[PDB]
Amino acid sequence: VQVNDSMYGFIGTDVVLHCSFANPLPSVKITQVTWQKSTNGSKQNVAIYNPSMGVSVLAPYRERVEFLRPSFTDGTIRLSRLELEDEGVYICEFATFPTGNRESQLNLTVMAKPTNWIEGTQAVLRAKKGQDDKVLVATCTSANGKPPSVVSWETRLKGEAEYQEIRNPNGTVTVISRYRLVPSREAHQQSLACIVNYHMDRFKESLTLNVQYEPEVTIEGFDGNWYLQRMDVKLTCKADANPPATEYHWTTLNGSLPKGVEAQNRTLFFKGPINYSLAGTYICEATNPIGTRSGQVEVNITEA
Amino acid sequence: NDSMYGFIGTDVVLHCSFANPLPSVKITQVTWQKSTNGSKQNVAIYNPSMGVSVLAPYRERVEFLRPSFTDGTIRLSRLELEDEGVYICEFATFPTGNRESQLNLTVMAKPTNWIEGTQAVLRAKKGQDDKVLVATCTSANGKPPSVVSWETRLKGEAEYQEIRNPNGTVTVISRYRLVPSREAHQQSLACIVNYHMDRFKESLTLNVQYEPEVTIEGFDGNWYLQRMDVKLTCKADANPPATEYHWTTLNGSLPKGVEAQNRTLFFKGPINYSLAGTYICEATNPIGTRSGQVEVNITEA
Repeated sequence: VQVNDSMYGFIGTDVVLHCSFANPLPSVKITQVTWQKSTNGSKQNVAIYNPSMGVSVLAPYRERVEFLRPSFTDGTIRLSRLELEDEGVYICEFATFPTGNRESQLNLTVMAKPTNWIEGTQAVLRAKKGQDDKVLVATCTSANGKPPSVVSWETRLKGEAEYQEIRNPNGTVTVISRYRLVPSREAHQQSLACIVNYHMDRFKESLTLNVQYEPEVTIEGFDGNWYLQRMDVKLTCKADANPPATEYHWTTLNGSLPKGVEAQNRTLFFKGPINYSLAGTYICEATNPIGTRSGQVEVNITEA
Repeated sequence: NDSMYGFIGTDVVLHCSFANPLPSVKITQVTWQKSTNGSKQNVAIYNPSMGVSVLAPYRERVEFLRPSFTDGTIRLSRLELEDEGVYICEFATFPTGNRESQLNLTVMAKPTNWIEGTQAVLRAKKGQDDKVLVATCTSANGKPPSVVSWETRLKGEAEYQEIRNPNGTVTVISRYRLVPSREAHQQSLACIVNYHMDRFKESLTLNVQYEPEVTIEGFDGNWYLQRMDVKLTCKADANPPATEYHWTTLNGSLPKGVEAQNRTLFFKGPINYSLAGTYICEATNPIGTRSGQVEVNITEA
């Protein structure tokens, strides 16, 4: 807010801090050029150039700071292998005689690319008719970023995202987003993508939900013409269920399974000539670990 | 963390020295700058190899006491308000870099004090519930502000006003108001201003005009049958003084023969069992008229 000059560089990288003495006169003799850092209400010395005694660099900076082209007018330095603790205000001061000192300051901000990942829930997801609880389904994390990234979601699911930002000791910020929804049949196998944006980079990872649900039964095998005397036709029970259906049981809307119709393993075979007596509604009851549910087909018997 | 205070016009010494001069460490230059605030301007420089340099506008006001590898102490002369600020003294050294010390300079000003009463003619009057201005105490161009207060047995309201002037000083003005009364007359009113343990004091004496308050004296417990030659005297407390005195009784008439010469009421010679009664003097003044009474007893005793 007091400084008009700001530098930014990523952890690990080098930045060039500039300082020049604008308007040299024959009168002004430049006595010494001093870089200092302040975190604020410390000033501490960084590097010095004296035209007559040479260059000094103080620790911690002994291997990381060096003047580019030391001169009566130039005290530009390079700071290498940038570290988070390098953040601060850097002051460059030209000591001159008899004209006094001149200084210029700048801000150094150190940036860090975050580490991003999506991880799904470790629970099993059940669609139950009872619970209307919003359950955790995926977590997207952007850790150790600086400045903080922006997290968001891309999905067709109707759910709720919570956000949490944590300032770490080192000044980086971890962003966490939790996606919660109420598990339903329509949610199964739906894609859920986590998007993370940092200084215009774009991370994206996807999950596919796995939601358990009780069976949704349909019966296939009845075409238009189950005409009289026709033989060897059958119905198959299609149980849409997660996990898959374990047991099957056939029955009719007019009592138990008749003679001339026997059930094995989810297909109902009608052995022998067809007759009017077999017309009716046939039912299949499929069972999985979640529950039992049923489906039917109206079977009318033709004459062709 | 280090603060200096000096008065306008005086000289102050701003100390700077280098604690632990060390074999390695070569002092390159010594520099004073004044920061007013967020700005650093150069004040004086001492370079061992090149000498001393004082910069405008200080050439005639600043000098190093004893320039040296380790002492940069200066004297700032003829202090002015505009000298307030933070002074930084920096030792440039090699190869250890710069070492600096700061101090705050606060410039002080002793205020100028005085009191003045109203030009108005303070006049007591029944029914006037209104407080009127009677003295103004001023402590002008002080810094920091002084503290103004009154010392009187009057029971009035003092208001205070504090004005921050462009130059940074502060004028303090106190106005003392009261409802004018007979008792307030001739009472002293003293403003007192305390500045840095100095105590200034200046007094006024109120002049309040009032309608007369009448008293009648000359009366004696025992008054004979036939005592001689006996007087009553009407002392009227008034300001300005009463100019007219008129006598009467509570039953209208002045019993012959009682002669009135003003503000004395002589009875010749014989007294009797008449000469009963209430006696009244009516005093008048530019305010005023008002009266007093006496119950007069006479027996053989």
